[PDB]
Amino acid sequence: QVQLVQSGAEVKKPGSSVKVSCKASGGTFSSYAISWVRQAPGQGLEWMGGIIPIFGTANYAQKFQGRVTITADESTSTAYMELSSLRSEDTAVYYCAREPDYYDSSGYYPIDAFDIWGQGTTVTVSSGGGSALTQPASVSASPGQSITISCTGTSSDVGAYDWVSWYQQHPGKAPKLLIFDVNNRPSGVSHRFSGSKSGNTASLTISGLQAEDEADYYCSSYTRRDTYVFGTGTKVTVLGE
Ligand SMILES: [Cl-]
Ligand SMILES: [Cl-]
Ligand SMILES: [Cl-]
Repeated sequence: QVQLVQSGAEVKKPGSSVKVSCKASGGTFSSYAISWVRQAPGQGLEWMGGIIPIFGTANYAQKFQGRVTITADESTSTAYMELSSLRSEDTAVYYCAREPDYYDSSGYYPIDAFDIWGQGTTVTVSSGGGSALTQPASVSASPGQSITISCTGTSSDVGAYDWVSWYQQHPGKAPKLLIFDVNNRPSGVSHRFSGSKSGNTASLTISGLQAEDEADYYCSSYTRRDTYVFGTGTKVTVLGE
């Protein structure tokens, strides 16, 4: 029953800092990290960094190295992201998400994906006067057929290992994990969704397309540089619906 709830919206001028919190509750499981992922208005997902609360070791995208700090307080089950020296491009919804280890006969194992997401925190930077993974921008299709969405990366992400995932996002909601480890569906995800990859391109197939599948879809991969990257996003429109 694990869930993540984030703090409320912030409005800031350029040059200021913002600190967003993420409170975990509802479970007992402890083998996980927390990542922070942002999304500018009308745009795609961008990974910022993450932390493993049980050690306190944080990792960042190079882009944000030196002006983002991610911390965690185990006593209150809260993670934090502080972004300093704000600028125009920082206007976005900021999400925290769990990066868990699962457990099976192989023992503990990473899914290399984000299964539980916070609801997002809007940060607006006031006006001051002024991708490794690529996807098709859009696909439109009538319901009741199969469609496929592609994700083209490089040898150091999609083409490296099976650490490829897919997310669905409906308007006003956090992304939802549909596929991890190239072709695995989370418990409860429809088996109409399937994943594959060939060389540097991954594919999500949606069979028996339904009206409710109209959404944005993002591929993601871990990388040889110990980071996550996200695709540019594909808008699926279901025709007549
Ligand atoms: Cl301010
Ligand atoms: Cl949500
Ligand atoms: Cl589903």
